[PDB]
Parts: sequence; structure tokens; C-alpha cells
Amino acid sequence: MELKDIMHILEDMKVGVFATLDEYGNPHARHAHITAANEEGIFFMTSPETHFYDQLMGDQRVAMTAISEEGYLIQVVRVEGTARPVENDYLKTVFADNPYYQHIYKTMQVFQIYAGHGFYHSLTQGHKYIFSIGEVRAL
Amino acid sequence: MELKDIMHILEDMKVGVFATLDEYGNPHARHAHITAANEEGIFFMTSPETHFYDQLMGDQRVAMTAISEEGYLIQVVRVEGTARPVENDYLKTVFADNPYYQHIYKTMQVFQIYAGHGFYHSLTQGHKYIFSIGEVRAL
Ligand SMILES: [Cl-]
Ligand SMILES: [Cl-]
Repeated sequence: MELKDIMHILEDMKVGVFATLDEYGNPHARHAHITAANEEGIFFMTSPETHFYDQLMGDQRVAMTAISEEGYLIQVVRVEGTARPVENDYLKTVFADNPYYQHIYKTMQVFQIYAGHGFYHSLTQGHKYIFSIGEVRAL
Repeated sequence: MELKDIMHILEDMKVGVFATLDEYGNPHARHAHITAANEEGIFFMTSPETHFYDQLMGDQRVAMTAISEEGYLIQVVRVEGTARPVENDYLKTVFADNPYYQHIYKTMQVFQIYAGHGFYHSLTQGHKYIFSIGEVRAL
């Protein structure tokens, strides 16, 4: 199993809980849509003038957990890493002309978890994988 | 609407994502079972020698989000506050002889979000409430 596949699974989860820090280091956590997820990282959006946006802009550190009980599997992904805002200039090199992903080009602001380490767990099958972003190991 | 009711809803969500801090202030987030939730706070368990446990013991600051798509409602609760370990001595004053909650008395360690502020949102009905723990307002 490889990262392309883990990230495809994550992308299909559609939604994750993202934990970020304010200027006092206090934790905050909310659901956000996973716009895309692949070998390059995890992409999501938020709006300027939201606290999620402020927090990410003030401190790149992020943790995310996502879970799917879609189909007959129960799948959990946990990631800890760093997020940055990204513009179309960068997105084009990742998504290019692919029609499934044209919506990502700009209102909203896209961010990317560009570096980190993660854990993928299929609970019903007892399969655990650890991986990095920005290198997958079956435990 | 009052806190007893919000917390009953939360308790029925069964599971939340809890975000905590390590000694470097880095965020971490995982699912944990909501053992109980009421006017006194939100109770959950973890084991010694887990990172969740270490983190909570090192820094009380916690954020939690929980979501239910049980029934026809879509319900989101977000809480930011502080958690502490609690022993049976304390739990008895909260749960007493109530048979539904005897399992809470001790292996595991119970914690309590004893203070904080929260947001309850029924997305399909457009109803938003803010509240505190340790005082509910319809927005
Ligand atoms: Cl949320
Ligand atoms: Cl988890």
C-alpha cells in the first residue's frame, strides 16, 4: 500500500476535523471539507476573517482527524503537520487541467497541509499504516 | 432550551474529536468516547501512558467537536475549555447511585471538561445556541 491510495481514501472521507492554535496557543477544532488529498498533501478551504483563517495564518501547526463509515469499512486517518495558504499559481502545478479539480481555482482561500506525518487505520480489518507527507509503513 | 438538554444531545453523540497540546504546544486530535455529559461537564476516559493522557496531564486546555447524523437531524457541538482528571470521590457526587452510570467508577482514568464555552448547531433547522460550562443563548 502507498500514499496515493491512503490519500485517495482520505479524499473520499470528504470532511475532517481540523485543530489549530490561536495567538495564546489555545486549541480550536472544527469540521472542514477536504477539497482534495494526494501525494502533495491535504487541501481545504476557509474564508478570510474567520478564526480558522486567522489561526492558520498566525500559526501553521495543524492536526486533522477524519473518519469514514462509508461502505463496510471503518477508516480513520490522523495527520499532524503544517499548513500554508496556496494560490492558483501553485494549484495549477498540482491539479493542472484535470476536470474533477477545476473548482479549486479562485472569497475563499485554499490551504494545504504540505508536510507532516500520519496514521491510517482500518478498524474492522486491524490494518494500521503510518506515513509522511512532503514513505508508508505497515505496522 | 437549556444546558441539560444540550448536554443530553451531546452525550447521545457518543463520540467526539478531542484536541489537546503537547509540551511544545503542538496540536493533537483524536476520537474518544463521551462517557457522559451534563450540567457538570463532559466526561471521557483514557489510559495512562497514552499521549492523550500525557497531554491532558501536562496542559488542561482542550477543544472538542462532536457531530450526530443520528435520526433526521444534523447536530454539531463545539466546546473549548479545560479538562482535569477526576476520581470516584468526585464522580459519586455527580452520578451517585444512577444505574446507567455505575460503569464510570474505576486501568482507565476519567477526565472532565469542567469549564468552557460551547456552540450547539442543528444545521438542518438553522438553530444556533451558545452556552458555558462550570447560561445558554439562542443566536
Ligand atoms: Cl464543526
Ligand atoms: Cl481518531
